[PDB]
Amino acid sequence: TPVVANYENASMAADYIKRVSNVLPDIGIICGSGLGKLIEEIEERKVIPYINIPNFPKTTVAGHVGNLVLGSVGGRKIVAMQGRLHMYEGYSNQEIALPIRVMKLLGVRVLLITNLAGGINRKLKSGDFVLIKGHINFPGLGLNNVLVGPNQDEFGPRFPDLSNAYDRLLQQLALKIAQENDFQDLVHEGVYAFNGGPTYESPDESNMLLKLGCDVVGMSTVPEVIIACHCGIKVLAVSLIANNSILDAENDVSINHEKVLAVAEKRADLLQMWFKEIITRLPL
Amino acid sequence: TPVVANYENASMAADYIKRVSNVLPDIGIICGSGLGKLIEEIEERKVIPYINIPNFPKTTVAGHVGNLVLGSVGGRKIVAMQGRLHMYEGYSNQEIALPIRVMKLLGVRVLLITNLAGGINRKLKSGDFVLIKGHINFPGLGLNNVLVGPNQDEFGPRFPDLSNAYDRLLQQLALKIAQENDFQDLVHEGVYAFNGGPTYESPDESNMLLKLGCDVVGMSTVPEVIIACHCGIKVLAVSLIANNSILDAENDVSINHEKVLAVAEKRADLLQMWFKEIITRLPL
Amino acid sequence: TPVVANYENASMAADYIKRVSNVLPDIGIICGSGLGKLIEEIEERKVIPYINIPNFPKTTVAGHVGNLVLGSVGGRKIVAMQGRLHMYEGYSNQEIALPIRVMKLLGVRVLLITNLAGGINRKLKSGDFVLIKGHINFPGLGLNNVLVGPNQDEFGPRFPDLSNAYDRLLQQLALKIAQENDFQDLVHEGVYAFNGGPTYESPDESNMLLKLGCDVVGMSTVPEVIIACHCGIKVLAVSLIANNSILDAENDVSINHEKVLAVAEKRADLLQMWFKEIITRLPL
Ligand SMILES: Nc1ncnc2[nH]cnc12
Ligand SMILES: Nc1ncnc2[nH]cnc12
Ligand SMILES: Nc1ncnc2[nH]cnc12
Repeated sequence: TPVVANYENASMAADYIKRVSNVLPDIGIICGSGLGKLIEEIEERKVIPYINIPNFPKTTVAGHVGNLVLGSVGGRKIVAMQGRLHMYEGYSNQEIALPIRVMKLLGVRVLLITNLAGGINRKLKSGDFVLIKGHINFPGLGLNNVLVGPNQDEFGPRFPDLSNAYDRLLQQLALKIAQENDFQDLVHEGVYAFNGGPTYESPDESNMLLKLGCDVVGMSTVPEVIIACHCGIKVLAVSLIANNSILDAENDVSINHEKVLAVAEKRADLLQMWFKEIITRLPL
Repeated sequence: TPVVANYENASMAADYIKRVSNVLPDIGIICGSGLGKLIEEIEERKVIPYINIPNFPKTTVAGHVGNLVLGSVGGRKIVAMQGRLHMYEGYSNQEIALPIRVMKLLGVRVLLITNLAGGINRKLKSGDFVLIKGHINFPGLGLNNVLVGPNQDEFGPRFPDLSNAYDRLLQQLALKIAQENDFQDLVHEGVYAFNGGPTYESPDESNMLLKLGCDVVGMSTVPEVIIACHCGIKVLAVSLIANNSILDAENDVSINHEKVLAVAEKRADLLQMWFKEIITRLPL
Repeated sequence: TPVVANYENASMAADYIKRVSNVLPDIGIICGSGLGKLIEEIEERKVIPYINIPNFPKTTVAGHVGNLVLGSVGGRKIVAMQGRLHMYEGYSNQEIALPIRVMKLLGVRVLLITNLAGGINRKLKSGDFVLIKGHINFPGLGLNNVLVGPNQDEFGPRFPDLSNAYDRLLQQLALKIAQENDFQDLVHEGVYAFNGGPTYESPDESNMLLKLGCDVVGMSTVPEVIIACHCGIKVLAVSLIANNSILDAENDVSINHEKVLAVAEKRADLLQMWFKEIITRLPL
């Protein structure tokens, strides 16, 4: 009744999308806030508002942009989510999962994701990038995993294994490209902690995450990764570090969304170029 | 309106059960998947589908077996749940609690529980058993405890103490019987971490649970233990170890439900015999 | 439809309150159970049952007292919540937040909060007080933060920073007053862990909280602190220690609500006097 992310409902959305554009995409992309410039450069693009697509989640309470964009990047066919859905806004498990399962039915085999996040590991500075190699899902441990509910068997198994959720060869490709352009000094690898949000982590929470072996903390990405891994889509996820929360606690410095967006502004053009090349070089 | 697990609603279920069978059970049992063979050996048994019992939770979305079975084991009178309710399927706190409170009103004084779980402690191997001596309830710490909601005063207190939830004399009895049959080399004791599920723990989550002093991790049992302790029912809970998740992470080996069920097949007959004897020897 | 804690709904409640009493309060207070004697000493007081105020949450399932009390303490104008709302009772994020946002619209600039809690740090004894200097919010990390949902922009920002949620000058004032009355030997400072509840922490959970750097654990206060910090209200929060859970685990001693209330009885008159003086000395 609130629309389950099942096979029938995802197929109705895919059918509408397929007859309004001619694109069969191979690659899906979800971009962090302030990091979406690539979506404006999509060639021969079709913009489809969420509100026009059967069974897509209602987003008018939050407002702001919400479109699916289809077209070509680097000669590859892609579908993009413009205006991300975050669980701290109150969206349900079924609302998060439906767009990813629609990507699957359209033919997406690889999903590329970027986000903004806080740095925990003392090696991370403002403006650095982290290739995510694993995660700690505090909502999942505490009975709010994105897959709680009946399993949708056509998409995947009841009990997924997440050992390979972050594709190893895609991490090596993203690192190689940073080396060819001489910005590998900005690129780290690390473990991502999912904090449901929307408050930033307190100083004592940051210090707990350091003891637990977390390198980065943020409020997104893990739900989409789990839905993708469930249905067999490979994932690359990159965090842009806004601040080092441990260092900020030692110096009594606050974090705010204005400072976050300025960091996004500083790195946006480098990230757009990086991901355009990753898309171009991605293995068939 | 979704049916609260209160005194009136539990009594209507108990009244139907009492007039369809003649069994006043003293012992309740909840068996892990693939571990239910004992329930087929119940003597002079009465099988009651959940769907026939007033106020029992609806389970048709998930499908598969769901019956209450009453009868005799080892000369003792028992009630069994055949087809367990798990919180990762989306059942509410009230749906989990009602069958246990029905057991209470029928006269159950001891609840025996088995499950499948992942090994964290490096001493545990595939096929070992763990007598649970305590737990870490990540859903409870994070506002999804099975008792969140109004308290049902006829069953127990607002703020239960869980210091004695896992009965010490029942652990010693289960260990004694393993010694008399010379399989005590398979039996450990340990602390159980509740992961809401349904994804298996990621490698970085497993390594966090090791740092936190957890010996075993699984997706069930803690909700039923808490409802039982609330209303004064003594508990014995045993985990069958499917794999050692820490060792699997070091060697890059995946876990899947097929491997889990094969372990259950390998130990099912030993576990049935063990629990039949525990039931026989249980103190009045 | 379950009544959102938005600007329009909070203003209707404030408007009713404002025309039934003549008090424009500067200070809000929320008192722990057994710790409410100060509210009976409020001078020229007006008692307003929650059930009479537009948009206030329904509390008849739990029963027991629920009033807002307005009047004067130490020459200062205050509003008190008599009968606290706890999230383990099943109240929603919107029900917790609405009374605090009503306090804001009435003119409250400082919120004083007391609670009962378990001691983790080995320096804490039954009957001690802890000035809270920071927190670890396990519900917030696990997608049950009090602010999950649409943001109410008139009250505060989408992503609050909690670095200064516990006002430093108010902690120094409360400590100074304990020194002037020679009971500073009872007063500590510490980090508070929020356990959703309503079961007390198990022995293995207590030992985990010790490893994570928590000094005290309880079932309240963090939700109200976060709503207050969101809308710019300064906070002082004090825990009264009922028992030391680590020492109790080593000696196999149970905790129960009866023992908790006896500790509250033993300290109630000292706490009332302390807070009356804090209220008197609070900076304009
Ligand atoms: N410190 C931080 N900076 C940016 N995004 C975040 N998400 C969570 N914590 C964050
Ligand atoms: N590794 C594992 N094996 C079996 N059951 C589990 N439940 C949670 N983790 C598990
Ligand atoms: N041990 C304890 N004593 C009193 N209140 C508590 N709240 C949580 N744990 C507590």
